[PDB]
Amino acid sequence: RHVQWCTISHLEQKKCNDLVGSCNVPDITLACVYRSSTENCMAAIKDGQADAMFLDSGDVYKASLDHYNLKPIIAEPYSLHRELTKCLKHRQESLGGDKMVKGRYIPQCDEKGNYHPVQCHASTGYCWCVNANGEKIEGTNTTPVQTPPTCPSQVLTKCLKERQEALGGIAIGRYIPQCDEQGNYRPMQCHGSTGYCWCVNAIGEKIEGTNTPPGNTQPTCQSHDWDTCHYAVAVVKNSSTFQFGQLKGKRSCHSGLSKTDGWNAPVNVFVEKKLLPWDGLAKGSIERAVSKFFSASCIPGATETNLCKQCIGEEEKKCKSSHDEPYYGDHGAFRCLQEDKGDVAFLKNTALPDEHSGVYELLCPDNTRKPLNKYKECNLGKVPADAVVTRKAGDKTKDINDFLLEAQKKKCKLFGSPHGKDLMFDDSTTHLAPLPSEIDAFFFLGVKWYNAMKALTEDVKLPSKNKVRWCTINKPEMMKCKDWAAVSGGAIACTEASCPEHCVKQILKGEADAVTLDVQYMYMALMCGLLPAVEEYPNKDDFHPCQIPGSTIKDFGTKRAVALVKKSNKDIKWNNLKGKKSCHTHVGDIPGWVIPAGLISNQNDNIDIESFFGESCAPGSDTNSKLCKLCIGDPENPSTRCSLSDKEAYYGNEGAFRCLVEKGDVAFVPHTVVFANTDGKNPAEWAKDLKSEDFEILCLDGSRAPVTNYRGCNLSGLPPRAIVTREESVSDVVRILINQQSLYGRNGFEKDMFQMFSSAKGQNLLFNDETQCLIEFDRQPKDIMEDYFGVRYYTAVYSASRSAVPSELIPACTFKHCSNS
Ligand SMILES: NC1=N[C@H]2[C@H](COC(=O)NS(=O)(=O)O)N=C(N)N3C[C@@H](OS(=O)(=O)O)C(O)(O)[C@]23N1
Repeated sequence: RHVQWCTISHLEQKKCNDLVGSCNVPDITLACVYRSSTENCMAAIKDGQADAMFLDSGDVYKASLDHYNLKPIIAEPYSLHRELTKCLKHRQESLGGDKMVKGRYIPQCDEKGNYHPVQCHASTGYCWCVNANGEKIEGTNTTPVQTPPTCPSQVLTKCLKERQEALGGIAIGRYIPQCDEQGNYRPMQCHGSTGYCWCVNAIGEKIEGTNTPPGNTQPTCQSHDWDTCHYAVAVVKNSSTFQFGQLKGKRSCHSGLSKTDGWNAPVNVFVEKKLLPWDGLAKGSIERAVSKFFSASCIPGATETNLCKQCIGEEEKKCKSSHDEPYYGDHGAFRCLQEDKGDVAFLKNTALPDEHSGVYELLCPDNTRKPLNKYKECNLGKVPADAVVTRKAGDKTKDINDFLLEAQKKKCKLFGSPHGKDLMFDDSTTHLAPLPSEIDAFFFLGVKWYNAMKALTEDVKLPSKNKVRWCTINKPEMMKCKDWAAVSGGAIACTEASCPEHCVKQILKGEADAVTLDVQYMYMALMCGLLPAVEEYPNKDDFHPCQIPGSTIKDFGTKRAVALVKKSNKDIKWNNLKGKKSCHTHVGDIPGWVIPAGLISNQNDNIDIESFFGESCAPGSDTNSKLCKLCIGDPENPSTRCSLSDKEAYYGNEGAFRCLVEKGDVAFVPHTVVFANTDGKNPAEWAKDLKSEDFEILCLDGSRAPVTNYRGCNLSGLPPRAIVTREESVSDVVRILINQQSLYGRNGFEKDMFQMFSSAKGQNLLFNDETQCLIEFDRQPKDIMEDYFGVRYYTAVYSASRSAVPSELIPACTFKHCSNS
């Protein structure tokens, strides 16, 4: 196994070559491939000449476009503010679940708010070991008949870990970090031998401008600093006296044309302050307008002559996006100011001097100047993290992650070098961790910074707030949507994707505006930040909420999952279904499987619904399991048993009701199946005048109820299907869809020209054909999960937690960003 690292300079290739010698990662060999600039390396990676490089967030965006097709895979974790610990968050969630779902696991936290390494489930007496995230170490479960397991201690905090490491087995003459009672870093740190002191934030990163030799006054250190985003700054010497608003005509040093801190951040502010006569691409290129602003500059990678005049690279190296240009990058631009080739340098806080005292200070955009350690209040914006990138195909992602994880374990010299600063990686880097597997540049940079860097390259025509771009998941849907657009007078347009999750992505990225989602995609949509705009109202018995919008809705008409038993079976209650014989409509059904499997899992320590029951029928399971024993294949015997077809006599709503009456004690079905198959409503012989007053439903409190009281004695009601959009577009989509409904709904004034809720092109296109109308979602002041799902369903299926991961998109779309206001 090989990893080929692309380097951009002779200096960086030197450091990479040293790593090949010094860093011994078994199973994976590093090699180094030289190219002359950042862009030549991007192309080398695209072409397979190399596998990975580290990119500034501005280059991350550039590499993500079709020219190069690279994606970020590894970056340093950062933090925006202090958060609740995980254990305390989990406690709060589960205590907010549905109290009628009895016997749920409530985590046990310790005096620092972490998980006790032994976790227990009160109602079952089972204990197990957990990791720091509170996730069960599988195979450590012990039963109440046994003593609690012996679980290893939790991993130490960063500060306590690095303290114990530094001590080895007192470490004389070396820094030993000082930790607070919570095990985080004390704000002030001192070197126990040199006498120097400085400030750190809560995770131990140094605050620049605070390093203090002994005998001097130290700057005040802020406590509880969890904002570890990097900030773009403008740095100047204290011997000059201009302010930010007087930058016109000065000499400037920039980290580089493609860097977010050297280009995007300052240009963004130059434009917001109208220091720059530029606003759109009709006014020329931004680089040209900047060329008219400064007199001479060093901006590596530029083409305008004055914007390279101040660089000092020899011959073809001059003004190259490469360390062979001595003024390239953050520490290059600072050097350019130091040697007085510029009056101001544009870089980021992590490249500022460590020492408090000296000739440098910060130029604030509000036309004041402030000390180096005040960058959080004197900056040109937070900027995104930087990242290691590879091909979008990801053929080398695992080898790159393995190598860097193991090199970091062995403490290889990744993050400094005698040959120079910021070679291969930023010298300020401390750890590189893998990014979510579905991350791309949009989700890594965040919509705000992504749009901001797009905005400097093209005129981004924002689509109209009076048009809803509907996202379709198959060709018949697209055709029905084009017919809607033709009568809509421009209010409706169409986009095409392959599945609902890709529609969610398009809505997030501003390529579409709305889509109808089945219940099973809503957790993912709500977790990514979309909101229900309107919902499908399916109650055929009441059209009043559809006639007069805004009206009160007595019953929304959604199905309610119930547990169905015969009145003859007086001994069975909810609390004793273990080992009984159960009938499921099929594996994957929500009212007959997901809702029951969720409740069994929450009350029995995730013990399989397979093992929970005795002999059952659940079409879709493997034919050899105890979930197919009750399954009667086909009356016309063929290889049709436990099958996902009407071949299986026990498949579906009515089929599970068969399995109950024939050979079973309980069936999980919607509340409608019994009424559709009793009172002689089904002609078949087995339901021969079978009486609705011959069955009951099981309540979760151990009681029972006649099947007519499904409203207050159900496993869980389902939520309606929902039309979701971005938070800011809810009001638009509601207004447009309600107007369309008055024209083309079931009582539409123009229903002869188009019908929203049916079609000849197929079934349930865009909306479900049984929809009565779309009802605006009345947002309540509670968690959106509880608001949309209802507490019962949220608890039953997701444990009332925001931490389930039904889709691998969720970790990408919830990734946190470094954006401004
Ligand atoms: N904000 C809000 N509006 C409701 C409508 C449906 O309204 C009924 O279901 N009507 S009703 O007559 O049957 O109550 N949409 C939802 N997805 N919800 C979930 C339900 O959760 S519930 O609280 O478990 O019903 C709800 O809260 O109603 C509701 N939450």
